[PDB]
Amino acid sequence: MGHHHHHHSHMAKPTARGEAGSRDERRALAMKIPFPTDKIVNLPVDDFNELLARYPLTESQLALVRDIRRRGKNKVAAQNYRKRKLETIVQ
Repeated sequence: MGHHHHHHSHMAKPTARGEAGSRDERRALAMKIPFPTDKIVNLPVDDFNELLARYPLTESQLALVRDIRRRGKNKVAAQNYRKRKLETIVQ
């Protein structure tokens, strides 16, 4: 009976990338964000609000964008950090 000799062709596509390997980058491509994480941080609240409304994002995606905005901004907050002290009782 039909001992049919099967055939398969071989292909090869080169994934030419140039990334630094940042944390938020993996967040974006996983939750499928159509705009860069750095832009989310560096843009002001005005442009940021429109940036969200312009792109087809879910409530979960928007939730991520709101966090990433803060994650990158926290690096600037490290310089703009409000210094204080809680009156600690020593022995």
